[PDB]
Amino acid sequence: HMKRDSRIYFDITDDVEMNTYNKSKMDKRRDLLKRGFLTLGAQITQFFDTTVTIVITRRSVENIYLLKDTDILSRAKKNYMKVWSYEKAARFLKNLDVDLDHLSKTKSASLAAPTLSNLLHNEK
Repeated sequence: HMKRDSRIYFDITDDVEMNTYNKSKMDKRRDLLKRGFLTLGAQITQFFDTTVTIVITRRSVENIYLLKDTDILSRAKKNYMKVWSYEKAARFLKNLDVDLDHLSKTKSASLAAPTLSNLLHNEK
């Protein structure tokens, strides 16, 4: 049970470069977050506009001040919407006792991207 009329927009723009497969995986995480919120009674908007209350983004929140005024993240801060990273969004869901792994048919650890850090752990 979430706030009455939460309207969540998922930012579609990235500010990091990544390979095709890693991009696909980020989209899977996005979709998983989406079912999570749908389950809490959120409305997931297709467009960004002034009726949006929460924006969920893969971009640098700390560096929003450096973006153009027309950027949805700028407009979101200006309108006092919450701006969350995927990680913070996931924390929020967990805090409301949503079990993300119960939402998918596939493994939710399958959405981790551990390769490089595993090669570093092994090298060390």
